[PDB]
Amino acid sequence: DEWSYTGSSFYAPEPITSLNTKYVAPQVTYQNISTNLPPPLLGNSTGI
Amino acid sequence: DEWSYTGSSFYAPEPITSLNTKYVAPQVTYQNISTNLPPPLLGNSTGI
Repeated sequence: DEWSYTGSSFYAPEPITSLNTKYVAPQVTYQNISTNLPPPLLGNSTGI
Repeated sequence: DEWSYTGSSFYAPEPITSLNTKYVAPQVTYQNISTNLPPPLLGNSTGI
């Protein structure tokens, strides 16, 4: 259940990053991911 | 003097957040808020 990103006009899966995603409000149709958490969804909890 | 956000085509006040706002250069016609500081304008000053 890994998730990748592809362009709308050509099939070529790529890693999900902040350059191809945008933050949005939650919806009932969205997938709730538990593991492997692509970098944009990584909640930063690395303090001193 | 609370400020809310509404969609351009239907009146329904909502809280101000980073999802419905965008950062811009200051203008002379902007309101200078002192209290209640919606979350986008909250200057983070929480170190250890």
